[PDB]
Amino acid sequence: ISVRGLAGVENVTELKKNFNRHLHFTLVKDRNVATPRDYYFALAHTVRDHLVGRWIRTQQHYYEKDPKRIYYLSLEFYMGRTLQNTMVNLALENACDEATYQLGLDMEELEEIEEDAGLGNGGLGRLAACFLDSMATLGLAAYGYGIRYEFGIFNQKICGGWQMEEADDWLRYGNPWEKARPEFTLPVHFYGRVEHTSQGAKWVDTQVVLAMPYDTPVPGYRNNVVNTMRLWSAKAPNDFNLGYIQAVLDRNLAENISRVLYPNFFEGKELRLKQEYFVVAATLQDIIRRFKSSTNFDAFPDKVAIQLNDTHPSLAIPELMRVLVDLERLDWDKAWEVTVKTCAYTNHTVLPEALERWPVHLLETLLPRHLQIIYEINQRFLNRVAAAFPGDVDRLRRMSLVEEGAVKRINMAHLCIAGSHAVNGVARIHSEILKKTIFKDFYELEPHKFQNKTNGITPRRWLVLCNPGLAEIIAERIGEEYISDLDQLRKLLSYVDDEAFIRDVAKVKQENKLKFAAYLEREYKVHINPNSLFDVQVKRIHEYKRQLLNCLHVITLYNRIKKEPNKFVVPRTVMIGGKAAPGYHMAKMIIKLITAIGDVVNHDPVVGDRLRVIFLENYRVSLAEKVIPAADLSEQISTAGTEASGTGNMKFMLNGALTIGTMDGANVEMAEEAGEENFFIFGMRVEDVDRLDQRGYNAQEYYDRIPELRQIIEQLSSGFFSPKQPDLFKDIVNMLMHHDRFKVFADYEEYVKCQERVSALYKNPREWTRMVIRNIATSGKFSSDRTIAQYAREIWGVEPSRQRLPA
Amino acid sequence: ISVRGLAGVENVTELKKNFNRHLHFTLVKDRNVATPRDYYFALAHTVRDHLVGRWIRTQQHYYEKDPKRIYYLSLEFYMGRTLQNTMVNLALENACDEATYQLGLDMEELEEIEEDAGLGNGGLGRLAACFLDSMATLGLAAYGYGIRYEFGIFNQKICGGWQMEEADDWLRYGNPWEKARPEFTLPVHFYGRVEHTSQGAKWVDTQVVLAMPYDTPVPGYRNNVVNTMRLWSAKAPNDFNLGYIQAVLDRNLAENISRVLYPNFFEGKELRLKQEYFVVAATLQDIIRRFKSSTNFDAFPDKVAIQLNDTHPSLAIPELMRVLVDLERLDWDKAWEVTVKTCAYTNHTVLPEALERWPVHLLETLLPRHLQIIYEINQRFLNRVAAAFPGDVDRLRRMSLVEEGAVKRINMAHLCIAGSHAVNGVARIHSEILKKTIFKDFYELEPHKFQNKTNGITPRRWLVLCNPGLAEIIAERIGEEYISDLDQLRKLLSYVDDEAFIRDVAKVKQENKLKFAAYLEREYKVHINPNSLFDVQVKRIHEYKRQLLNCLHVITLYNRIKKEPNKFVVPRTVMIGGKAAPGYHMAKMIIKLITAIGDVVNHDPVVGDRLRVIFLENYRVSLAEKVIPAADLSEQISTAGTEASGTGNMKFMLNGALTIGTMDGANVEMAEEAGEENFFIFGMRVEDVDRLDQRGYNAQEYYDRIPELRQIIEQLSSGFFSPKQPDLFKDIVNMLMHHDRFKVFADYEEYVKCQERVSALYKNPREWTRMVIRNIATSGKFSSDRTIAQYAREIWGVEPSRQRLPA
Ligand SMILES: OC[C@H]1CNC[C@@H](O)[C@@H]1O
Ligand SMILES: OC[C@H]1CNC[C@@H](O)[C@@H]1O
Repeated sequence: ISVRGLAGVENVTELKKNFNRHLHFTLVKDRNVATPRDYYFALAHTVRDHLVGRWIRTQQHYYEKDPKRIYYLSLEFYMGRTLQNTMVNLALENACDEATYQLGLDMEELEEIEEDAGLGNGGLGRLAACFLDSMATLGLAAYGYGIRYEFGIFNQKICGGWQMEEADDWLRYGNPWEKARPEFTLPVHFYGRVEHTSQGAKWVDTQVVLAMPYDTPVPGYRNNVVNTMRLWSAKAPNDFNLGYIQAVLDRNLAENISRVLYPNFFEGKELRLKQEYFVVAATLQDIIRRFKSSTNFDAFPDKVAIQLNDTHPSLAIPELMRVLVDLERLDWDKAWEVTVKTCAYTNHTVLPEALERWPVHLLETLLPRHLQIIYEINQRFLNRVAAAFPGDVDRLRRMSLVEEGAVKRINMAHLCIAGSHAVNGVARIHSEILKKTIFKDFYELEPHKFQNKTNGITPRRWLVLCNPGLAEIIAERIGEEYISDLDQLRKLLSYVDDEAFIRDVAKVKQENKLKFAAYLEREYKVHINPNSLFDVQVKRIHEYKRQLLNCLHVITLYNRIKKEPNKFVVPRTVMIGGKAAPGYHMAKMIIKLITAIGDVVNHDPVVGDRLRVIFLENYRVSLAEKVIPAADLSEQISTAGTEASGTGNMKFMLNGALTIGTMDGANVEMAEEAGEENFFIFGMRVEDVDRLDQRGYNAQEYYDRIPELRQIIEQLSSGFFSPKQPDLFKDIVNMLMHHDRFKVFADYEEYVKCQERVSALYKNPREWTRMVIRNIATSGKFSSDRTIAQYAREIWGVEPSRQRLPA
Repeated sequence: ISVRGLAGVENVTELKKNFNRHLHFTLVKDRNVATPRDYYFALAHTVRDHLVGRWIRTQQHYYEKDPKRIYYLSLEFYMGRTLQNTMVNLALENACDEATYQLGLDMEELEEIEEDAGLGNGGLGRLAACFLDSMATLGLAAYGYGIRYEFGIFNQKICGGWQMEEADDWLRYGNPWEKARPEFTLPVHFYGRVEHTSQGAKWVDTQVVLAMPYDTPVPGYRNNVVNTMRLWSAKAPNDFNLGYIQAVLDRNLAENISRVLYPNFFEGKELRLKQEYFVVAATLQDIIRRFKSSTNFDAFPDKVAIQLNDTHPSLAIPELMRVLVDLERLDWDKAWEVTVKTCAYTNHTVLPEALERWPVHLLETLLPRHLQIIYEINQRFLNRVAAAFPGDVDRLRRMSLVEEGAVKRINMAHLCIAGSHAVNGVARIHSEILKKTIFKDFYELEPHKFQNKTNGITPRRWLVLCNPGLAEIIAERIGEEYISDLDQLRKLLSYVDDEAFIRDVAKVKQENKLKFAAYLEREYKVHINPNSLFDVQVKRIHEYKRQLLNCLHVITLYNRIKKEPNKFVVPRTVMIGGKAAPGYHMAKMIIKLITAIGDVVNHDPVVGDRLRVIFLENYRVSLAEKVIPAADLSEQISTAGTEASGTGNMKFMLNGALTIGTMDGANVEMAEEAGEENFFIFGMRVEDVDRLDQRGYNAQEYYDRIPELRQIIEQLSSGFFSPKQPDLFKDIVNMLMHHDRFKVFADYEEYVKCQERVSALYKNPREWTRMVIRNIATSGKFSSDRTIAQYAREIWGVEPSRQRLPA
């Protein structure tokens, strides 16, 4: 039927009978009482059965071959739905489609019933998810380790234009993909004290929390490789607190560790630290167990790589030291050599308020042995700084893992650099910034540590799965090899003047837009013109992402329409979506502003259907898979030097949207690949930002010289968008005028003018589409298969493989 | 192979391949890594598959036939293990035995891995479990409704002779028998306030807790009937408490409702009341839902029977009134007529401190509408008392549902009597006591309400399952019909002089004793002589059960041995087991005393192996199934008038033990059935107890006149059994001498002398066994099939059926 595999008579028949088996025996239902949910679950279990044989054989294969194992430690895995992805990677999609059709069911309908696994906040968690997909596809013996949160990222409800948070009870109906492994429960220790004795230190009088693993299969693309994601759940020991009733009820305290994912500004809360240690301690025991079945720890770095995703699992470094020194009785220097060689660290931001700095008094109480080890690491590290740069006393204080001040803190990023053989940023510009500024001192001491690994996205989920129409028209011309080798899309360059292809690309986009326009009316009763330019900015709500700069453009368009109503303008649907962190007042104000503009714009009779402002509620992976293929314009407009990479940008590029963006994060490499003529770049570069900070940013200057901007500010201040509460947006205006760290006004003019260029191109469908083809054609670099191949070869010391395991 | 069904070639082959299917696909295991637990789970799932077809067909059958539905409401269901019971009732035991043997596995070994479902304390909960079995066996459309406690009755550990409690984390490895039904979640309301309006009262500003059902199958004996036990689990709503993190963590508060089973003295704790209302509110919604699919509530009592097991679900009465009056808008008198006709109440004790009396101020806050309804019930009920007995002012205060005093209380038993068309005791003597004393006033007002339903036990679990050896030798002579018609055991009377049978009965007992003797050494490293008389008292530790009277006999034997060491005595193993409630100090002291006697007796060289005292740790259903078939002597020695029925007594009778007991509870009917000559009855009758209370019980009198008793007390006081802590047992001595409500000393002489009679009979194996045959032969009355047949006909108005549903 498509790129979605074969629907063989033997297979369809077999799928139908296993479906019916599961509905009967597994769900305990008859057809007369079954709901669409029961049908979803029956399909899920049928597809799951096809995984297990390969899953068992994969893990047996690693035991025999004993390859180097890669452990990817993250506190976030933003997986989304699993059903379709599993079908795609197993080549079962057409077969299941046929089998369900023959049972009289719509598969697409059943797919919508699946809950997102939302065990992440955004980019970091989605990166981990793409990475797992790519690692299985490239045949690496890799394991994702994290926490099985019982509540993922909150569901966002918009009420009166305000964000409301709702617990994401994703496990309510059960999770068919996971397998509880209560038999492999491990203990994790907290609190206690350190005893020194005849042969070394001993950590005693600890409280024990049990870590229970749950295993989820991670299938590679059509290679019969199925890797494991292991997520730990907190359980109280059976003698815990052991009137009687309270002791039993107080078990909840220990089990709170895995209850909820922390939303995205660093807050030093005890439960977060407990989560961080919990994942690290249980994971390392598992790592070591598996190594001992392979004791000379000299070979440890030959058999084990540990990748620290951000500083969240940074306690892996002193935990590994603790185990090697205190328990295995290795000498400090050998243990340290092993530790540095096995660990690598990925930095994910340059925003200072995101840097993890734990108060010493917290670590003192919770992890007293780990504090001692950290002090010792610091001492020996600073002795090395001192010898390399004698007399440089300020370097010593800058490089210290211990920050003095009001409260003493441990800098977890400094810990990670010292205890890892590799440190990488997530895009070229970001990795350069790391070496030039934030970690300049560390780079000078150990230049060899510092690398770049530009982020990527998986072409399975982010093309084949969410945009089958585009996947198919591409397959027609160049075949199917590109799915696991996205560089082949370059071959599409020879079709940029092909009138048939141009027509098809544009047709697929139109179908996508019509499909999404329908979804909006069906699920949210909101009306949109599907012939308008779909202008979309979807990502977390943050001041650095400048949803506010978008808001200023939108208002400019509205004000230009009201000034010259009978003048022609390219019609646009501007869609903005994303969650604000619960405590982030300003982000919550931006959402209210967006809806408030919509309230005015969407009901102005003069505007007509020429301009529409829609806030996309409850943005998440499943919604991303719907809007991204429908987008014409991708808004990637962070202040230059603030967005480490971005990954949403790459998803839009692959799906036929043109990009308006600053020279920030991966936008730089994206524009470099496609050619700048095929991108809408505007605004300050990093160097212009630095220049502005030196002179001093004065927002008033822009307000004074730009009349169109002045009008918008006065509209906001006077209550134009808030008639009942005239001063509603005083906080926003005040920040823009006096306290704007992200220089919204400084890029306003170039942004508005660049937007005019976008609109002019959209008037010429043929030339828009040819530029689109030029973007899709050069998106190959941004496959996570490329990213992971680079980690494997340049960091982990292993060779990827496209070789299939026997079915 | 036995009474355990056919092992057909077709069936064995099919069981083996489904076993392997489940191990592979369901457990995700290979044979090389599988533990015995995995094998247990693979067998459990294979057997479970055979239930579901019949389960679905049973429930479909009830929907079509629309019979009267029986709802059995209990806060306790003491189910034990399910695997063997399911095999037995499905006739799959020999087939699975063969199939597992051929896979190279020992089924008995796998059976021991299953955790007890310990969702009850003792007799009340086990009664509910036997009742469910019998109701399915008799083809009644019956449902067990309760709470899915995540922690059942605590595991008892004995440490230094002291009881320690350990959380019973029974769900740790999962429960293959249950099916979550998240789709049938119902809301339950707490707190709030009552508004009065134009058309009646309205309960508003409530907090909502969700009730999520879990369904467990209940198979009848070989009739293809599979009924449902539905257990509610508490879930927080998704907007609950909705900084953000705390709101999510505080969800635990609502979910604490179903966290833990309260152990067995009435404590008026809020969480217990919440549990009581939670089960009642969710259950009644389900009851009504199912009735509306059958609105004229006149027919409600024709289609619905609700059995209140004790006063724990007594809130069903005002809850049903609330729904009918406030929501369905029926007039008070019609609603009340419906309520009385649908509800029936079973009383389970005469001990005053066990009676549930809830403080008004608690109900005021938690259930304000229900309080109003209760006051109205009381008012109308007392108007009826006043008219029937004019001027009798003390009757009015005695009969009131509202008790005045320090705190105002609601008497839940008075509520149950007023709102039910039937009230029953659980044995003839108990039901007579109810009418003569505790509820005399109520019986005088409404004599027709009061009935008796003598308890019973299921012959499936308590003969076939736990004593296959005895089941088989019985089947040889009289066939298999007795399993579902236990009255047929009378036919064994014609074998009392049969030398072959006598030999077989005695052989089975010896095998049972040797089997248990081995278990003791294997699992607890304790040594016993299997040729000794197995003297066993197993049940909850309470002063009324008089484990202390047993302790006095044991010490008497020891002291008689030490006085005349070279004199011959019948060797005995005295085994005592049972849990003490966590707050019950005296019960905890009795356990310590038992172990303390063992400490002295078991290591006295002079005693030899003539006397042994063993405390049976962690008594529960699975342990009951092991010790009961091994017992020679059943100790049923409560003070006359305190044990409402007992059910352990009946289990021992069925399994070839002789009974030493008082004329209490069901002992009276047991001795009546077998003939008193075939029982060892001793001690005061109820009337002798009354006589002693009138004169005043003086323990000193017995101490003064009985030298052997004086010696024991002085041994206890001086520290004979506690050399390090001489005064350890001062509390026990003091209670016996001055504060003994249960007249231990008053029965001492007759008990010791009666025990001598037991020992004399044990010296004559042939005559012991002939008396044993006489007991087994007349145990038929005590089948729960008989009990349930009586409820069905005399209370619920339905006819039992032995007719098989199609396979
Ligand atoms: O590296 C993944 C993401 C982490 N947060 C900042 C983003 O720029 C980045 O793409
Ligand atoms: O009715 C079941 C049991 C309840 N508790 C007291 C016992 O005598 C009785 O058998």
